[PDB]
Amino acid sequence: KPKLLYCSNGGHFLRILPDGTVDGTRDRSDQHIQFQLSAESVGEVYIKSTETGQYLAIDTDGLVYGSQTPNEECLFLERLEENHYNTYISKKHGWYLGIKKNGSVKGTHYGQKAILFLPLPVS
Repeated sequence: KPKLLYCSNGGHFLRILPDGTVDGTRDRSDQHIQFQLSAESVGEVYIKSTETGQYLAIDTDGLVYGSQTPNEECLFLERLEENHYNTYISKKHGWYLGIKKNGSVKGTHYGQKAILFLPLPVS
């Protein structure tokens, strides 16, 4: 069951374009906003594009990008927050996935609205 990942901050859906660029879009008719949250172990997920097969990754500097292989920085810890939203933290670096109000996506610290996502199963 594929999911949209909707960020409540600026109301953007997480998107990974086929060139590896990651951003947020408000357009839910976009073909690159569906993801499989493949589990590695309890509470750990990959964020994998259903359209392109790419894996979401965050580097040491907080740059968020799409990788064609699951590399050493593609694994996230998924946490249900008491506010009904989920957060996704980089297991390797400790950056939270966040989408800013302008739709840019980058590594974020806890406490910012950018880190809250609602996974929305498709169909």
